[PDB]
Amino acid sequence: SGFRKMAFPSGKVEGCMVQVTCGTTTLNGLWLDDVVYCPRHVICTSEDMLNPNYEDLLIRKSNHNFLVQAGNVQLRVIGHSMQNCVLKLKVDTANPKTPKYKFVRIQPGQTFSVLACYNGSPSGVYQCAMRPNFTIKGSFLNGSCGSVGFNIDYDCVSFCYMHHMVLPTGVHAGTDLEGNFYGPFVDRQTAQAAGTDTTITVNVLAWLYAAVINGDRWFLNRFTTTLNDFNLVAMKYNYEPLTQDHVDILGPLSAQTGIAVLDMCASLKELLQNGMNGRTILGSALLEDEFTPFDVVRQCSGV
Amino acid sequence: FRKMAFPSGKVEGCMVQVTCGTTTLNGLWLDDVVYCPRHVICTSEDMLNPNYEDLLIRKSNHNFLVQAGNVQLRVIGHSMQNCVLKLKVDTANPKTPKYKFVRIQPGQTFSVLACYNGSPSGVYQCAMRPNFTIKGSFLNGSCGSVGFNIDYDCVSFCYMHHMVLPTGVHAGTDLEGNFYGPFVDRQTAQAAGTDTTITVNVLAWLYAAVINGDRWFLNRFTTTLNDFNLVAMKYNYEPLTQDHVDILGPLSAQTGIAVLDMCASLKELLQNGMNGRTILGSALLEDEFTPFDVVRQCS
Ligand SMILES: *[C@@](O)(CO)[C@H](C[C@@H]1CCNC1=O)NC(=O)[C@H](CC(C)C)NC(=O)c1cc2c(OC)cccc2[nH]1
Ligand SMILES: *[C@@](O)(CO)[C@H](C[C@@H]1CCNC1=O)NC(=O)[C@H](CC(C)C)NC(=O)c1cc2c(OC)cccc2[nH]1
Repeated sequence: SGFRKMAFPSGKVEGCMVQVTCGTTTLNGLWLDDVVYCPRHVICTSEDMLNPNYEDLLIRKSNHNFLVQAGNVQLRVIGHSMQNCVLKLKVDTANPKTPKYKFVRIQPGQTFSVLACYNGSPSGVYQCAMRPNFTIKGSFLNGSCGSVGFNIDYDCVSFCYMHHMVLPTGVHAGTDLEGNFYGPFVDRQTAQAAGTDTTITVNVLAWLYAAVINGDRWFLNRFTTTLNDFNLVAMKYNYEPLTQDHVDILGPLSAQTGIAVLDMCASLKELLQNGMNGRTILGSALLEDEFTPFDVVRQCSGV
Repeated sequence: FRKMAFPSGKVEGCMVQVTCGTTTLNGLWLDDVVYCPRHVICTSEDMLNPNYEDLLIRKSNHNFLVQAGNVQLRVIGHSMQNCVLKLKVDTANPKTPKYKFVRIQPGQTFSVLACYNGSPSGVYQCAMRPNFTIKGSFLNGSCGSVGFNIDYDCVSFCYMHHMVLPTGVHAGTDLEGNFYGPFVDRQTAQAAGTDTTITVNVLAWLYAAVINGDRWFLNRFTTTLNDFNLVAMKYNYEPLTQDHVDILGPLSAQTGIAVLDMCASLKELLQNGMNGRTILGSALLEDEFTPFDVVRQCS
């Protein structure tokens, strides 16, 4: 019963957050085994960040230039390398609370939990989606760099995001844990625009099914649509196309509710053309697109 | 603005499962006591119309299975406190945080750590409604999940889950076992009173809008607290208390907008509507962010 934007429990990640400081620059790092991972622009001064030659700036640093604090303990750095936009500090102590983990690069439209941290201290946890334009609508303040995004399956933490940048529009950009940005962004102190921000259609459909499972059907209709005719209307409204894989992925929700996927497409088509007429769905006045089909299935299966 | 939960790790380290017969739910292990909903002692048929004092008389310490994961914690004492059971166990939890038990007011927010079989599953922010329900997300097996706030290093537990209502909202107790609202722990359909909008939180939201430069709704008027409360009630808004006025103090100081001037602005929004305008990008006035949440997300 109910449907809420839900994050994974954050404790396995909290036990890995540390504080990294180089010069007057401080941000968060992720301590796994005997390595601390953090945004490489920590090595930068304020003047460097405008056009940093990172390889040039890094070679001029020594292991002792990096102060890593874990709680009240300082960890001694005994090596350091760079992998794209991520710095890897070898420390002489393995983190005893390292969980089972993997690094993965998430696909646009997928969700993950963010543990927002400041000065190496966890501050809040929330769910995000990787948008089609590879930005995320995060909540991050000064000092949040190095905060990470993750999913958990059984006991294994899959890290997928590390935070680097806020755009002029107030959305956020970052990298995977191999240091590659999501999107066309660069770790330099410049104002950057993203590509056009399309709506994650398969997710909107999942959330409509969640609304039905929770007792709201006001937006359904007796009509159907073909997949192509739906996509024509969806693209007109800057929605992503729905693929046959999306249709299949929605199967379990369609089975649970008895609403054919293309019948829900016809409902969404009507909502796009007519608007919501001051009504709300699951408490929202907008069509929500940051819950995946699996997000809905795991909260609403059996209800 | 977004709902943000507290990091959940300090609470995760306290979740256990408690079973009596085939009835299983979650409990909270702090020091050498495990707290859980007292209906764990019920068979399914017992929960239709339970006499808990009589049911408990028939239970002894050795009838309670407490597990941290798969590891059993031997129960060495038990007692009932309102609608919660307290099981003394022979092991003090080494992960016990600094904590307190608090009873919150409508409008206050908290994080819920939803758990199943003693295993944390998800975390999300909830607000206590004026009708003493929360809009949670809870499946079978979720009872005994807790809600909490974290202040510095101290976990303040405020909620333990017991009930879903026919409308699909949730009800529960504080950690002394006293329900929020008129609800009882019985297998029966129970109705919550009509709900109202949480005025103090809408005001916090309007302050948040002003902080971010969105201030078209500020008007030239003020009001008294009494006159405002009487108007607000005709729009299904809660009356403000003195505590509400006080907790708006910091946002009022930050923006320079007196609390009663902002109340007069809200009154105009209620009486005249939004005129197809938005506030913080929304035609809806948000009532699930407290003044603390607004400060916590702006700094
Ligand atoms: C990190 O904490 C820095 O360590 C920080 C996080 C942002 C602070 C405010 N909210 C955030 O998410 N990131 C930055 O400060 C980055 C630093 C880069 C990677 C060197 N820069 C930006 O976020 C950035 C710079 C500019 C800009 O310039 C000029 C103009 C407009 C936006 C903008 N963002
Ligand atoms: C706990 O897991 C029980 O241990 C369970 C939580 C609900 C299950 C599905 N989602 C939940 O939030 N709580 C219950 O099952 C309670 C048990 C009481 C305390 C003895 N029962 C209800 O919440 C319940 C019973 C009825 C009902 O009956 C008749 C009719 C309508 C609603 C309703 N809710």
